[PDB]
Amino acid sequence: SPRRTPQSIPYQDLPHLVNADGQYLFCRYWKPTGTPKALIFVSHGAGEHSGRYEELARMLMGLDLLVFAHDHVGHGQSEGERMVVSDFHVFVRDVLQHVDSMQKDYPGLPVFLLGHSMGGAIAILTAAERPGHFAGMVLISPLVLANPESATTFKVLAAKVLNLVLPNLSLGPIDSSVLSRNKTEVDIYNSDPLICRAGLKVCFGIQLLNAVSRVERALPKLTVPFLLLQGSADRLCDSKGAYLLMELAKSQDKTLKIYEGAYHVLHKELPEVTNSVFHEINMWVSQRTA
Amino acid sequence: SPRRTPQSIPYQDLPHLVNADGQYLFCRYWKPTGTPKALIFVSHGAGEHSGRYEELARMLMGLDLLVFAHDHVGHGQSEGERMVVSDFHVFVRDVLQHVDSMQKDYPGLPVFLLGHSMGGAIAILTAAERPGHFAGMVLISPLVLANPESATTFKVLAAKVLNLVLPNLSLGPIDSSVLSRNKTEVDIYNSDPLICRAGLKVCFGIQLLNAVSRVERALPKLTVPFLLLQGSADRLCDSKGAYLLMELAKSQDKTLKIYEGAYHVLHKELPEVTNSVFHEINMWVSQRTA
Amino acid sequence: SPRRTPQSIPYQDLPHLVNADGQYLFCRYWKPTGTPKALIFVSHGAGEHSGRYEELARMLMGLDLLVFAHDHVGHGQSEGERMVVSDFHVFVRDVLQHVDSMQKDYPGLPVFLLGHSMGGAIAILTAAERPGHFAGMVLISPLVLANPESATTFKVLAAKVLNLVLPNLSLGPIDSSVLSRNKTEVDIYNSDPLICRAGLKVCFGIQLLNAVSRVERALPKLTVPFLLLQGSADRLCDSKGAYLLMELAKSQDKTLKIYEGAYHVLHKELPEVTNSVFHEINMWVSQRTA
Amino acid sequence: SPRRTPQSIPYQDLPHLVNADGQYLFCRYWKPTGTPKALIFVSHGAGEHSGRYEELARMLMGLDLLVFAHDHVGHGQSEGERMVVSDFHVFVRDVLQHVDSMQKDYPGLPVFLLGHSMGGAIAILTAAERPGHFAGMVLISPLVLANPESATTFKVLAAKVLNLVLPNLSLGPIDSSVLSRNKTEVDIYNSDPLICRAGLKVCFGIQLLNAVSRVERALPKLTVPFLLLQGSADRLCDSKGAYLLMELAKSQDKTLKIYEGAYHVLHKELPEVTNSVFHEINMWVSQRTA
Ligand SMILES: *C(=O)N1CCC(CNS(=O)(=O)c2ccc(Cl)cc2)CC1
Ligand SMILES: *C(=O)N1CCC(CNS(=O)(=O)c2ccc(Cl)cc2)CC1
Ligand SMILES: *C(=O)N1CCC(CNS(=O)(=O)c2ccc(Cl)cc2)CC1
Ligand SMILES: *C(=O)N1CCC(CNS(=O)(=O)c2ccc(Cl)cc2)CC1
Repeated sequence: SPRRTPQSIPYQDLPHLVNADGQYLFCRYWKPTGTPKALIFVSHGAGEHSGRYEELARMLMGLDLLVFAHDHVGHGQSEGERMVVSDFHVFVRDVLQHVDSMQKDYPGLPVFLLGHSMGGAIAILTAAERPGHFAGMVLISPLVLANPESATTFKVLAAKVLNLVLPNLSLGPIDSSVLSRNKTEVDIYNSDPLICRAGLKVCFGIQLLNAVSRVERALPKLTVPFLLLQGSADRLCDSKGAYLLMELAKSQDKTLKIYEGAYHVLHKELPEVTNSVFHEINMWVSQRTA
Repeated sequence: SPRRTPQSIPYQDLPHLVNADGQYLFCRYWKPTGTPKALIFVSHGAGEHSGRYEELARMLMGLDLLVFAHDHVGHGQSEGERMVVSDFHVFVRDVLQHVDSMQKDYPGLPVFLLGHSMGGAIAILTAAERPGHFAGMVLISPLVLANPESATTFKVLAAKVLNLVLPNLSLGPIDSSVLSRNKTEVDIYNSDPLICRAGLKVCFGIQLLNAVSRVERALPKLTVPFLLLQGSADRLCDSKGAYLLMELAKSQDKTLKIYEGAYHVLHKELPEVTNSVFHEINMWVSQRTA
Repeated sequence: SPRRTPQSIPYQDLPHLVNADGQYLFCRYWKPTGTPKALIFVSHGAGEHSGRYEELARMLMGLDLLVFAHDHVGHGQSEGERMVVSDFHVFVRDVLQHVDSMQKDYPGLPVFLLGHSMGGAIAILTAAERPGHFAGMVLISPLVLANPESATTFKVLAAKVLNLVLPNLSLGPIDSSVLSRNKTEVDIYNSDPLICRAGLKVCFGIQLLNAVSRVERALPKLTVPFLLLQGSADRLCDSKGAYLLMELAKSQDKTLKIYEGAYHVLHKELPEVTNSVFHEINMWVSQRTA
Repeated sequence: SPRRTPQSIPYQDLPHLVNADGQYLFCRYWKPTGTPKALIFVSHGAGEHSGRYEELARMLMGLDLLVFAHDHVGHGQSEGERMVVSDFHVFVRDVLQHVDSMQKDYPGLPVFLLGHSMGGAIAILTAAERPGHFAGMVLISPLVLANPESATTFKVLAAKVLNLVLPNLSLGPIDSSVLSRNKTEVDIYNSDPLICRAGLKVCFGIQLLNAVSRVERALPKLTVPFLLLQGSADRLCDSKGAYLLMELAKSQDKTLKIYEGAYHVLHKELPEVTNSVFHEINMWVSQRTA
């Protein structure tokens, strides 16, 4: 029985890679028509998947960059129990494998990282493990701070307790309306069968917290250049973390753009925001490439 | 500001009633063309709503029965925080008010109860509080026993603990595929904006457990006639409870029909099951009416 | 088999009374040689017992007051599981029974209350239930406030959790050196076989907390006259509660005496403190009696 | 300020050693008058101390064995917070240091281990780490199995929970009457100011559980000869563990003696038991020495 995606598609019929844990990961690529000037890995957030970055990737591809990605373990078309991971570092390790693989085929090319939410945390931790290895990082409402509301020192304590007693315990529920102010995208979001909307599991929320702790420790050694995109009304990733990221990161090349009133999914928000986001990412990456 | 449904429709524009807690409840009616031979209240399950019984109600209406219902508090178009109730008895109290109201307009008419899942528990508790008052009860995979898997003496203990620390804590996630084997209805189920699919809250799961405890105590005094419809593969309401209901209830008029392999939502299952269900309910109620 | 004390002495051989719960309570009396001018019930603290007030009682007896007492349920020579009570109010109820019994034999006589620690809480709650019934109250480092250290909003939450899971769970350990600065009495305290030094049980700590809550609510209606004796270095009953008691109680006749550096057991502290305590209690009660 | 024992005696005035954690441990020695035929380390149980083995040690000394010991960290006259240890292995590590020190001064001499309760677990783990290094082991009601009553899979789970929330949380209370049937020794036990009777702390109970887990894993590789002394009525260390120890240990030289009705502290039990214990230990060790 050939290995198949959680949606029953055989892996031999799709682009993929096998991780250190022997798990198949669904891969995605956007190769420019000619010799690429640089490489860029896209890191998606929790529950979502790599296919959600189709248009963003097509814009980057139009700049002559070889865009690539894969669905994190337990996500999209990749193997593994939905939204669960032995340890958060697995996400980083897998990213490095994919990056290391792509760099071998395209030697001497600069490598950028693009991450959103949990994807942002992964990106930060990826560069933090390889100082001076990446050319730049594009962060869209990255996970850097614990929800001052959804995760207080008390709720974290309780979650840790649940982890010992009811680890497999699934939580919830999160209103998809806090993702974007664009109703179309909210519907689109609820219609995606590759997305996961089954509420954060206990053991996974712990990992998410591990991620934030790790990111905070990493910041004093983060030197990679970055573009930080954040919305003021982000109820998932508080803008407080964005300002803290700008302050605590040691990077010499760091930019912050705030979108007043915007929500979480900046790249899938109101046309006026999405347009600026796409544009800003374009200008930023363009200047850092040649 | 006139009171409006959770979906923003003013209550003065829909049939409704105001409960003892001063909360508006959305009402639904199916009045036969001529003098009704009997009355029948429909009690929906958790998360769902009264509109889901359109066809079942139309069949009953065709038998000359005045069908009526309302969305339980915190459900459908009724007021109240989604899937929460101060105490389970509130559901019963409200049913009695609606029944008491309808009986006043149609004196001397017999009154039946139709309940599914949590709705079944409510029905049982309603008749148990008014012995010899109802003519009959139709139960579709009623809530009578605690999930031997989802709620063991340990998980119940943990839930009770969570109730003290994280009461407002929402849970999850429940796969909608365990509801029916009919894919159309599963999609239909996920498309209903009146239905609630945000995972069982902690404080509410407690109430659900209160319900089961109360039902067990009530059974030794339950004398109302009933038709019990249950599926063998029900992962929400184990068939064990059905057999126990047949054995522990004191009723002199009690019937049990098992649907081999069928799931939870019997009235929305495979055509062959739904057809028999509708038919059996028809024959059963018909014989008890004149 | 005639009922015997927890130490195996038959109750028919000692002064006693039987409470509403059918439990035997060991009684103690100090009757003046002639007609008593007033009655005074002594309420001991947790773990300890009525025999610990021998000398204090003998001084009061020398003032022509009929002193009386009994070991609270689950204490000293009284029946009941060590340091456990269905509800704190039981302590109050039993006090009233004993007071009501003694008043019948000595009609028209004024009635005072003397309480220490938990005994103080009981005294306050006793008078609060019978406004204008008692002539006065003598409070020695009374239980009125929750240990700002041993019981924070978090520890209380945890205790409540333990009450559901591990109610019978016994705690600990409390250093007897925090009771008094007088080493002799500390040794004396550890040598008493009637005293309980087995650490506070979970279910009992809850009751203790109930007591504090009840006392706080009662204070706005407490009108009984009182003498408040408190030590600055009391690590069991923080002096903060004493000042709060002086402020929150409505009594028109309220006095506070602070013993600088003194510990918990004021009546069993350094000679200089104990001497003043005995003296102050003497003067205070004397003026209120005739 | 020279380091002093918890009882204020300077360490320079007593025999001692400094552990790997820089903590002072109170040492005790019983050196025969002439060249010793072997060495024997005594491992005391929880709360107690090395001085409790005075007579046992004097008997062993009379057999020409160099007896030695030290109070485990957080015990007796040794430094460290009462009844707490970073990890159970610390106890083993310290034993090896003391053994390694003594062996250097007395090269080529065989080395025996004597342990009671928690002391027995330490002894087993000490030999398990150094297979074929010790000549023999004398075990008195050793800690090998979790209290089927005081520690069920549920209570262990709860304890682990407490470890995360209330680690410093002290427990209780343990009736000293379950130690021995000899009332004199029970009094003696309660009179010892070097003994600890402040109830088992949460973080420490965890370690105790770690110990049992470790012992069970070690048994399949335990080859050291041993004498196992156990009482049938031991409520602290169930005799079940003794039989399991006899069965699960791989040792070729293993003996078991059961004392019918006897309690925990076999060496401090009824004269008839203590006499046999001392005698049996004498015969057993004598045969294994020359
Ligand atoms: C982006 O992909 N995300 C998903 C994860 C959320 C919440 N992360 S967190 O605030 O660190 C958190 C972790 C664990 C719990 Cl239980 C609650 C909150 C941020 C946006
Ligand atoms: C019908 O409407 N339902 C909804 C409720 C389920 C589960 N009820 S239960 O098994 O009693 C339960 C109560 C509380 C918890 Cl946390 C888990 C399970 C039955 C079908
Ligand atoms: C006087 O008799 N006492 C005994 C009781 C103590 C502690 N009472 S408390 O601070 O309300 C408390 C209750 C429950 C817990 Cl678990 C801890 C502390 C006061 C003096
Ligand atoms: C000998 O020294 N002892 C002291 C320790 C006891 C109990 N040990 S246990 O049964 O493993 C246990 C560990 C932790 C908890 Cl919370 C309860 C019981 C055996 C004799």
